[PDB]
Amino acid sequence: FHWEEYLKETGSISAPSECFRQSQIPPVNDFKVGMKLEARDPRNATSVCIATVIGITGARLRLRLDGSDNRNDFWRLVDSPDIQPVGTCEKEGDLLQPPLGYQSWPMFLLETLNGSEMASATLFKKEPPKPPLNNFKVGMKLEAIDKKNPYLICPATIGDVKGDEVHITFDGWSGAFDYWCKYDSRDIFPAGWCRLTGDVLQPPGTS
Repeated sequence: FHWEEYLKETGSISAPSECFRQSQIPPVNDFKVGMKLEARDPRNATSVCIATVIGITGARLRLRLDGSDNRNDFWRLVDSPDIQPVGTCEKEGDLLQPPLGYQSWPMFLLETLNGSEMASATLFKKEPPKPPLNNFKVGMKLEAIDKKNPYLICPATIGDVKGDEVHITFDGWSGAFDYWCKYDSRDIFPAGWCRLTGDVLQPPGTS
């Protein structure tokens, strides 16, 4: 896939990077499979749990909460506020929580981290600020995560704009998995993001 040729083919423009809540220069990802960190449970934002890096993909981490099975992994950018180095939870005066389905508690936390490599505090990058305005316009193209298959990023188009929300429509598909999101969502990126970060943009659908 090549954006320049695609934009020519579809007679469209890509949304300028200034529209997204993503750093102009993508954050580098130096995490390694197996590293330990702390992550807010995707089910409960008020709960922080010990997590392990299951995989690396572009500027993102495939994560799993220690103590749970491998069916609910989630993906987070290295500059996501949902992740932090081990010890942050306690430093902020809170207590680590068990993940859903978990099966003493203090000892588990000890054993699950013992001898493990903790992701360095420097690997967690600064969260990009929210753009002051929603400058997305109907017709602009971008790269968006398929929320039903998060490991995939696909070419999309802004189908509509209302207030602080934008309608993400996936090119080539029949709206099967399109979705609305805030303009400052961390799940959308400017054209060329996958190429810069070493990920792969899925080809558009065939319809």
